[PDB]
Amino acid sequence: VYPKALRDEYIMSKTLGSGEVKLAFERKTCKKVAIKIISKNVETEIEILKKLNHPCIIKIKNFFDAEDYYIVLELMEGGELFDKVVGNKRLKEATCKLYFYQMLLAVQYLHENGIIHRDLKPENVLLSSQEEDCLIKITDFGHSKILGETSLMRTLCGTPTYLAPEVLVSVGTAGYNRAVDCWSLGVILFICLSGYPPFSEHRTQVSLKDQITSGKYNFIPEVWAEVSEKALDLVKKLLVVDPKARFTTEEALRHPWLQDEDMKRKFQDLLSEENESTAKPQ
Amino acid sequence: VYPKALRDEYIMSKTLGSGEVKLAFERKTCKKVAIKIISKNVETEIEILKKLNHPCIIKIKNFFDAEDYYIVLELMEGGELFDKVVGNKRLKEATCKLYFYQMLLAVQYLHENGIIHRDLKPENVLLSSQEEDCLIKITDFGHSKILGETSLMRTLCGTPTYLAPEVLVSVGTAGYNRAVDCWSLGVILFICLSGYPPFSEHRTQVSLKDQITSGKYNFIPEVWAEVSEKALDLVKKLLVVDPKARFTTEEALRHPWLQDEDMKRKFQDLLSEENESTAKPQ
Ligand SMILES: C/C(=N\NC1=NCCN1)c1ccc(NC(=O)Nc2ccc(/C(C)=N/NC3=NCCN3)cc2)cc1
Ligand SMILES: C/C(=N\NC1=NCCN1)c1ccc(NC(=O)Nc2ccc(/C(C)=N/NC3=NCCN3)cc2)cc1
Repeated sequence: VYPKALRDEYIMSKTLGSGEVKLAFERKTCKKVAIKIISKNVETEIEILKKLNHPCIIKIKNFFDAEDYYIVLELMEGGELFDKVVGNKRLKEATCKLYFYQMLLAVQYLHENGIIHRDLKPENVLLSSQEEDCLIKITDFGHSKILGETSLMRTLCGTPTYLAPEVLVSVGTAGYNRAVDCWSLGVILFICLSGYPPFSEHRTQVSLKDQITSGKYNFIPEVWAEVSEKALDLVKKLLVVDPKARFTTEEALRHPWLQDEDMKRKFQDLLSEENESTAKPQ
Repeated sequence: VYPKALRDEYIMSKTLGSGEVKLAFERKTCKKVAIKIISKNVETEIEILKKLNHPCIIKIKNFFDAEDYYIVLELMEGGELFDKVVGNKRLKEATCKLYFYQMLLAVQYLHENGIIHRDLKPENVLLSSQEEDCLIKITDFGHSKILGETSLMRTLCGTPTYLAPEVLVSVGTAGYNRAVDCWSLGVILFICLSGYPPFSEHRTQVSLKDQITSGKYNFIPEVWAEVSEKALDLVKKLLVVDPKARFTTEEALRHPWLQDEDMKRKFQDLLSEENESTAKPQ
């Protein structure tokens, strides 16, 4: 059964997806919520999500630590982005841009606040409505990590008389862990624009691993002919194998493909619609 | 002042070294102890040290979490190994071997139990008496780390469709973090045998960093002429720059230099002397 403290505040309803996500109604307000059930690092995910405040990142409404974990969240009526890209379905380039812009803003906000998501995937991008133009929110912070003062920094404060060479070599590449999120964004954007994954074991002899470490994405010219050169250019700068040369979220946001004032206006318009609100002075 | 709970059990006395280490007497037994004062990860060090049971690893007797941290430990009357190797003083090769054998046993025991020390240095090797033949104990677990289930293992359980190349590349070298302890042991052994450090900014133009990552130790043939070829051979196998080719503690313990039954008998003899005891059946 559901725990009593949850039943106290919420009436539970039908499954929305699957881990498992259920529809519920908050008794106090009679408004719909979603309740993620995680069968029994969740404490950390909760703590991370409670501190973050961004319109493209999902907010926690409540939490119950019972026989399983129950996380109450805002209901995202559009479901998962995954459902929009399966079956080689693909979005209009304009829609890809709106969604990707928001993903970039979200991930930029995470990285500024010392958080790496580490599991960015279409399944973890939720749409706020069934309309094609809508807000997206990033979810599922179960693999996420907090950037802080490292043991490396502490190690490098002394003289390395006794220090191993591999530690000194790792200084070259440290502090670029956040770049794994930009690679994922790149893969997501590729999928959204083309309707197929860049690295896959479908109709090829190269191993998935070897595809990825070489950076050799599967390019099918006629799927891409309809897509703009600027869109593909950005994809190329995100799917760079060297994490230090890979585009950051800031660099992606400055890319020509995202200098689209129509898209940006539509995003601001959707934000205003969402928000309610409170009177202001002057 | 000292905290009341400490004063309750112990009478405090003179400084033994410096962090700071004081002599004290346990009131109950009238026997000497050492009290490490760490001015305000210690919780973890305590938890690690409480679980470990080896004659060459220092034991915690008591702990007080007051305005500073106070860790009560067995008194090691010989002091630090550092004091035996400063001023280009060097130990008899036979004594180096006895001490190094014990360090190896200690570090082997740590690695079998999923602990890496990460700060092995002459300062953290304590001698049990002022006699040249004595027991040693490794101390100071403030930088130590617990090997466990990694985020890498979890990441590799799914299909890496969205996974970044650098993660896949790091699989090649993961799980060799323990090898930094073997490099330190190598540096320690070098110092003990020769009376000088292998990597240093003394009378050279090569940077310390460049000395270490190239593995080019400073070899002065006439300091070493008196040292056996087998001793130096082991040093060479520990100061290997590739962490995967570096000798492990097991490989070091199988090295010809440590197949010395006289040395091993002396170690067992010193162990028996230390222990007291309890009657046994049959
Ligand atoms: C509108 C909709 N579907 N529409 C359709 N379906 C049925 C009938 N109509 C919908 C379907 C699924 C979701 N899922 C969701 O929000 N999921 C979600 C999952 C996980 C998390 C979090 C924070 N997970 N964290 C966690 N996962 C593993 C370990 N950490 C947040 C939201 C939201 C909406
Ligand atoms: C016999 C002796 N000196 N003799 C001589 N001197 C004066 C008069 N005669 C002596 C001197 C110093 C020590 N130190 C010691 O045990 N130190 C010790 C230090 C730290 C720790 C630990 C567990 N530290 N952990 C901690 N350090 C930093 C963060 N974590 C344990 C033992 C022991 C014995």
